[PDB]
Amino acid sequence: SKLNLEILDQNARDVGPVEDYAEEFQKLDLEAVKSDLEELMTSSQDWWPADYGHYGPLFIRMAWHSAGTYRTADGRGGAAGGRQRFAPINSWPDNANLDKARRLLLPIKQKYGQKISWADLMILAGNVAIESMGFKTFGYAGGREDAFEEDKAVNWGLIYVNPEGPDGNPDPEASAKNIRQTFDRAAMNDKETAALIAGGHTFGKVHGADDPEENLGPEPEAAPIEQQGLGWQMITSGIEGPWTQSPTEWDMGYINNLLDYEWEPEKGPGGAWQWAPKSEELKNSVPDAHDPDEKQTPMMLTTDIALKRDPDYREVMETFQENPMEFGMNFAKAWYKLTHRDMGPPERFLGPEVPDEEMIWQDPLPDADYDLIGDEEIAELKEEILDSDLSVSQLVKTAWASASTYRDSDKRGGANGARLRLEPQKNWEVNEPEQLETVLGTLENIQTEFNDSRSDGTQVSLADLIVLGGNAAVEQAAANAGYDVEIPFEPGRVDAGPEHTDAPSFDALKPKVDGVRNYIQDDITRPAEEVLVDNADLLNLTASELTALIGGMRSIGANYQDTDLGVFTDEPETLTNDFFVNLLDMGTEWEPAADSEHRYKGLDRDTGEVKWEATRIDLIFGSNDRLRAISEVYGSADAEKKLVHDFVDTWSKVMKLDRF
Amino acid sequence: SKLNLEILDQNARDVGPVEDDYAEEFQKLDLEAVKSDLEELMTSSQDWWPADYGHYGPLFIRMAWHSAGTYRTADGRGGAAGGRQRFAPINSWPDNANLDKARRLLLPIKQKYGQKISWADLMILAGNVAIESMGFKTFGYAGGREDAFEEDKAVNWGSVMGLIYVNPEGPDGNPDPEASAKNIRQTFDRAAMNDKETAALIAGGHTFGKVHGADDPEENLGPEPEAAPIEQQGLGWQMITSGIEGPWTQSPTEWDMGYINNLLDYEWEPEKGPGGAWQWAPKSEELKNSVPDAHDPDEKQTPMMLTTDIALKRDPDYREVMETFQENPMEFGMNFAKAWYKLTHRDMGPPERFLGPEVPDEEMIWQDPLPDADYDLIGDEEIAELKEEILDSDLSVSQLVKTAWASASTYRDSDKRGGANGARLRLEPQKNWEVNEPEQLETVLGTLENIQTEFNDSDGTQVSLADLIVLGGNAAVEQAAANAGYDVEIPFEPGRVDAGPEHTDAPSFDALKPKVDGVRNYIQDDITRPAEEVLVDNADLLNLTASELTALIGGMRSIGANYQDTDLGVFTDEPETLTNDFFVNLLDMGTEWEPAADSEHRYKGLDRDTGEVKWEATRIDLIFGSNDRLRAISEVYGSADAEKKLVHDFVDTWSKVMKLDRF
Ligand code: HEM
Ligand code: HEM
Repeated sequence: SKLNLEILDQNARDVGPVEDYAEEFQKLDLEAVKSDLEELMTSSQDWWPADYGHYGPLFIRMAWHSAGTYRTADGRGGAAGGRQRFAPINSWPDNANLDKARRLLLPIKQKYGQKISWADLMILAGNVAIESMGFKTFGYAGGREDAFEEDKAVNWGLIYVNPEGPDGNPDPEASAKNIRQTFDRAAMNDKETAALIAGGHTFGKVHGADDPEENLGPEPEAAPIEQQGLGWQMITSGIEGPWTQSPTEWDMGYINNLLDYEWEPEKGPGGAWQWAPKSEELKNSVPDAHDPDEKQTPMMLTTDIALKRDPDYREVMETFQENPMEFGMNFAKAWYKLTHRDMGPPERFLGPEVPDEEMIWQDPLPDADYDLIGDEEIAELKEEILDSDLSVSQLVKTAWASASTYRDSDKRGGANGARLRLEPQKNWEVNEPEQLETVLGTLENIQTEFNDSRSDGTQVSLADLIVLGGNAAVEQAAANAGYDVEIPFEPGRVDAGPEHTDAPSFDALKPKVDGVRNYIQDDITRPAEEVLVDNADLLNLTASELTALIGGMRSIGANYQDTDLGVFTDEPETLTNDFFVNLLDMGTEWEPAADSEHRYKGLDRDTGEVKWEATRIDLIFGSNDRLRAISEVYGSADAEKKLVHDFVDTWSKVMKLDRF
Repeated sequence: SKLNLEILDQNARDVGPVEDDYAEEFQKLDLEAVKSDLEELMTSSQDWWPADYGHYGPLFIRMAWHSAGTYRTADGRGGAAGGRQRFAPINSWPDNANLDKARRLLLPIKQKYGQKISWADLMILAGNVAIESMGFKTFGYAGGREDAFEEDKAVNWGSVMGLIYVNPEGPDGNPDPEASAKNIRQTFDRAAMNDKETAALIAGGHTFGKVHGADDPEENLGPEPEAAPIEQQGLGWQMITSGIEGPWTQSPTEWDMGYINNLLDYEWEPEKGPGGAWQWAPKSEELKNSVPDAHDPDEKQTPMMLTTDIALKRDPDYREVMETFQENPMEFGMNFAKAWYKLTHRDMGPPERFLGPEVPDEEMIWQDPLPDADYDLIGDEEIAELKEEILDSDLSVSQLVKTAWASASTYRDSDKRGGANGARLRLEPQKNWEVNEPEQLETVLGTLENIQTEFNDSDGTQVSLADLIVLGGNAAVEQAAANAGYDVEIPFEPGRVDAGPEHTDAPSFDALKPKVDGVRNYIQDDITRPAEEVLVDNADLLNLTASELTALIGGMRSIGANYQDTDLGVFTDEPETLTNDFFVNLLDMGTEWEPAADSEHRYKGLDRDTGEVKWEATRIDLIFGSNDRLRAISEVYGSADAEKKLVHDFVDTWSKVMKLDRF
């Protein structure tokens, strides 16, 4: 049970041989990569013969699996850093043979080098595969910075479900429920699901030419060195056969065979259950994928049937079949979201194939119909935010609630936009609704008064003012300790309306733990310090920064319900290193509080009286070894100025996490 | 069995909130004022862990001795130069029980002076001070140990798991002194300690303190620090420590002949102690109650001996030594003064790294001292001059590169030993290592020594051989780069001197002899480890990332400086020409690899169509195309727009390695 500190470690450097990609990509002749991709598609390599002489259907699987592992909970997984290339995901059994898929794209990758990431490439192969099979995508954009290693944070072997039926049972009624929930926790809803599953299986076949548990070598990570990174030494799933009769053209095909004919539960030529027709008019309808003098009968899966059996999915399909323009429209649109969902907002969609239309899931931001504030206005605004009935605590705490939502996995959240004042942020437990309203109130009136007073068209947003009071507040506390710090500040944030906000999607940013505010929700099954570190990672913090941050915060005192937990000082709202001096002091001894979920009491070792209250968040800086080593530097007689500066650089950094 | 690259990752950044120099900050310490504070600490019993004999010294000594005891010659990791006793798993080794308390006790001194003394430097000074305030003078002290901020992820911990040295009860838990005796010698050997130094150290340690085992530790103690509830703030094992009870001497807080008189002059008997452990007790009732109780007036305890003690008495070799000691106090003091000093400084590297007022003027042989350059240094003019001269000679580029790697590759940042400043390459054992191919090397050292002689003979300026090995290679590489149409000028630091045999303890450099060098694609027929893993281990000792390793190996194969000049991994038809040709090739799928039948280390790379062998290789080469992280790195460099990058990266690694020992 030791803190997986390594994940924070990741944020102190970047591994790999690179000292911005956006700039490089901006130089790439996209059209030519799409060209060479077209080519590649019918350009069969002997070491892994192409099905029907078209690689596209495969490449679709390589794109779909690259993005399919996304999760809204943490914005992790997905295809943003091209992490399909690395263990353990690269050896998921659901990703069998997809080593070859990525290998075909190596010449290309090699030709363009730094101008296209594996990341942007894999999704482009997906696009091109499709475009040149009768369809046409709703758009494409690059911008996916290539990662150089696994995601050490993820707590994960399948993209969604078992294709045989849950637990390996051909019970389609039942598999649906598994489909229904994966896709939910994926963000797709009933209609987006069937579009993608059907859009998807209108192409290619399955591969179960013989049983895998006996015909397939180690998966990439256990394979012998000589296999140069490939593995599973034609078989992938264990299930054999195509869906459509035209496995390489966009069309009703799947929705046709699925809905017109009836299907029986059979055992395939690789052991796993599949389905075939009781109907005999599809028998040898499809050309063999390889032998040109050969025919093959279509198959379906439990997973496919479950579309046709679930009350709801079934109707989505009837619609689609009774109307194919809608089939396309939905599937065009779902594909684009499935593949781009985790790249953040418009500012980060690059290239000349980005739609002109902006998607709700980009959590887009309006424009500044005014001239930005200048330094003269800045000091002016900063004086007046301190002159208000608002304390340090209050401003800090607000400035944190506005910025703390930024997560780096999907680039969602942040202070810019000021979505804190909106649903569902203005009404989060941890945000203290009635308290939050006050602060918002008070700052709105500064905007009001600031703007009205201008005879030059300059304006300030609330989103700026939230952060600005925050910086101001933090400067005040540092002046209350004898230091003279000026934080760097960036005007330009804007205020987003509800209309351009998908409120229910923002629920996934709800912190079940918040270290700066010593907030710990009742439920939590993980230990607090675990989720602390995990979040610490969404903000891209190193152990050291997480350490100064929380430590300096406790000197200032900005807690949920204004409690005194970890507030090991008797001069709150003064910025010092008292947290560490007192946490490190052996004069004081710690013990759990009885009849209390999160609380501990710090007693005088002698007297045996109460001296401090705290929680695991505060105490962890004193228990785990590495964190302590950091605490000990900060506690030291001369660490104080250093902790202030370190606090400042930290806070100021988080303030700006989403200034993409 | 996934290659553990995590060890190389640590070499990219440094964790901790310390901006990237400790030395200029140590030169700011008032060593005498800290020693004052430590003095007083010796006798200020805190209630959470009240001093034995009302003097902490002994706890402190065993804390410093454990900080330093974990030191390995084989690879130079462990030791007390990072202070790493402070982090898991080490601080939770059962052998380190209650040293949580000892360390904790130094916290306020640490906090008082802060950045001006590492935990590492401090834990050793606490031992030097404990020892002096009990009537013994130390040989000297030196600061300069950089504090670390996490464990050494490189070390493989495996005479037992988490025992500094041996089982204090005896081998496999039997009270067999003679058997213990051998296990003392072995472990102590693989520590660079001999019979005298071992005897001295064990005998002057146990001159102080006691072994606490009031009850059985199996279930009277809580979990070790790592498994302890959070409220304990990093203490653990909630008086019992090792489970063995008693002091060794009648004045456990004074330096005297007490251990050796007690051990040598009386008969001891094995028995099971209060804590369930094997200890020995004396037959004669003269020693009964001759010792005050650790915490009392009105009571006396009887001395004990451990089995590991009885061992210096039973083995005839330690016995010879022990007897010498008893008979000459002064002799046994010095051996102990010098064994202690060497023990706690051995891994700080050469003499320039030892800082402070109490560094002895004498330098020991195990410091690997470097003579002084008693002559003027080479200037930009003579550098370039001599460079041409080298390039003039009939030495190939694979000669100048290979030699110069041979010279610098022996540095290991774990204990600061090795490197190419001293041309120890030309001295024993180095010029006789197989991997260096002696006869071949000797040719190269022939030419360079003549250039050396030519230049010196022909204003009091001079050039070390050690400088020329490096200068050679730097121009070697400059050329391989000019062959690919790159003009890159390697920076060169003149200065390195030539160590003699009188500055080199030859048998101790065996510990630097590579098993599986990768720049030269060398791999001994011994290794149990798969070769790539040792590759990574060695890399770590050069302080390389996954990237810098990859940059280096790859640019290397385009130059072909292989042991025995084989072809293995040399994927280019333009040898001695520095290019991304390793990766372009290696990555091409037109080639297909498989093992070379009936060969140990060898692989065939084939045309996938003809079956015609296109190249040969080892796991060294092939790993940069199998492992998922390294393959990602080789893809960048094999990209069509990234030759110039590799070239400079390879240079930049090359230059960093040549200079590693430049302290
Ligand atoms: C519950 C959801 C899904 C399940 C259980 C599922 C299951 C499977 C399985 C087991 C394979 C076999 C791979 C093989 O043996 O060759 C397969 C192939 C395939 N899947 Fe899915 N799939 C799902 C959703 C999707 C989606 C969302 C897409 C993309 C829009 C997609 C596209 C494809 C394609 C094109 C192939 C055939 C690849 C080829 O022709 O070689 N599938 N599917
Ligand atoms: C063969 C190697 C050695 C063994 C097996 C050994 C064994 C032990 C054991 C079992 C303890 C009991 C710890 C406890 O229960 O509190 C102990 C204590 C101690 N050891 Fe060692 N020792 C060895 C060598 C050394 C050396 C080389 C030194 C210093 C040079 C040293 C210094 C000490 C001191 C001072 C104590 C007592 C500390 C105190 O009284 O608080 N030992 N030793």
